[PDB]
Amino acid sequence: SLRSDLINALYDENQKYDVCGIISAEGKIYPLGSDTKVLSTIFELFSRPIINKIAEKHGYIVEEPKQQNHYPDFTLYKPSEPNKKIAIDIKTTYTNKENEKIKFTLGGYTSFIRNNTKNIVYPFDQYIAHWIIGYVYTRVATRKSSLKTYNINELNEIPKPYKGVKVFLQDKWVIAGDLAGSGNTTNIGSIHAHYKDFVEGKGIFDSEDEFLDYWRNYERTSQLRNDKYNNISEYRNWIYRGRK
Amino acid sequence: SLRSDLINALYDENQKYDVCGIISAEGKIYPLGSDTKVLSTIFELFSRPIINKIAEKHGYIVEEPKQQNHYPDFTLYKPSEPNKKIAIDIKTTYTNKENEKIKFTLGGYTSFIRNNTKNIVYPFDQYIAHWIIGYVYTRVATRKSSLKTYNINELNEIPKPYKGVKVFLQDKWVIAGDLAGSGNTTNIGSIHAHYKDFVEGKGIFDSEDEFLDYWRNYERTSQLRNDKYNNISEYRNWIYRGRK
DNA sequence: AAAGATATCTT
DNA sequence: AAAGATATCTT
Repeated sequence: SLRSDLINALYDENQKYDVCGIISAEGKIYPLGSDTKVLSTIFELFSRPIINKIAEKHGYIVEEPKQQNHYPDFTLYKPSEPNKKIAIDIKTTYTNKENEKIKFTLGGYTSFIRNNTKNIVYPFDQYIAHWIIGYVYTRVATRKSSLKTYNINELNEIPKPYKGVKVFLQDKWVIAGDLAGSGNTTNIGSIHAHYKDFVEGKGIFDSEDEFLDYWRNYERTSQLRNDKYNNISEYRNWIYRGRK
Repeated sequence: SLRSDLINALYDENQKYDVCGIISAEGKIYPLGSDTKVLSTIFELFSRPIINKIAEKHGYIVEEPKQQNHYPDFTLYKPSEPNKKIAIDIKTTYTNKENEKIKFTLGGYTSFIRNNTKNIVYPFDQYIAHWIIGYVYTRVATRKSSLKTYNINELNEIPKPYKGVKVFLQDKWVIAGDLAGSGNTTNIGSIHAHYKDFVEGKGIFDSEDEFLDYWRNYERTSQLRNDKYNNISEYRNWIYRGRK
């Protein structure tokens, strides 16, 4: 399927290539910084061609946001089925060592999930799937990346800004957690687990209906949450109480 | 000076070179995206080697943040003048048509400007200067040809995501304005003006002390600013009455 | 964890 | 404009 072909291409492209810099029109190469700010941008751009290739093979149109600050990164759809849209978002996080637990910010919980047309390319109700491409890289110990420029023949001299990169494709709901991913920018939080758990889809929600209801009624602060719910267990008690 | 040389090199490099995409170790080139998240990253990486070169020429050490959530992008200083550090932050914004009015977000007003060691590489009182390297680009919409990978031989064929990049070098306080640059993330707002206004330093503050006093006492919301001050005229009246 | 930092944009 | 969106990290 589209999903299995995209997953396979992602693992293979990741297995084969390693990004190492930005290239100017003159052939001058500038090395990459070591933080997520740089690497999320790079992983996003890296995936573009792959997604586009696999989508075309399945007959899906690929559309990126025309407005900045609009989810998702890629919108896949066939023209004959406008309400069967697939949303693909690319997320990145790091590890200091290969086998440590990670977590992702999975998007706002107050935008398009509470308001159908808020901060989204197409109305939220036209999407039948919300996929997360997650990239997890192990930080290089070095905190002083190259401050010089390179030419095309020196490509293999350019320090790689990561020790290793891992990638996965998974439904948003499946890897969603019950603790916010951010405070002032109110983001859904993912589970806090090993890479394996994301691939395997070992979440905490019983279903997507439950994930969306949880995040749609989650209060923004501790104070407001303390009289309602702060976690999945409290939420299920809240349901039993009659949503009050 | 360090400042004249730095700006001369940035300005020279800007007018001769153009970034095209990310390159891998295997030689595959990946086109760039058309938005500020991508372009801010690129312009940061593009500027790194220039800053290091000019800094080295004046005997200055260049230090980048060891922690991710830390200002500034670059800390310049001679070991003989530890308390005369120079902070450099690179900011980017866009324009839809060459030479429209622009504005930047100039860092928080609730971190290092109110707390000496909050979110800053070195105590704020060790810096005698805070410079902004500002990049302005004219946005260009993505087309089919940016969705595929390119080889080194097609470098010049890759479609650029921007048009007419402009760059300036100025003190933070000089281009600082009197309205917040953002709400929930509480940033100082720059003046809202043409590119030449930034270069020439046509800001609203009369001194750096006034800049700092204004932003140190600026309330976070409209409700709280209603009784204090919302702009420079109100601030100066507040000052005239005795800070009340 | 919760809350608020990092940079910038939209409505 | 003010307010809260876009992604992610720190503490």
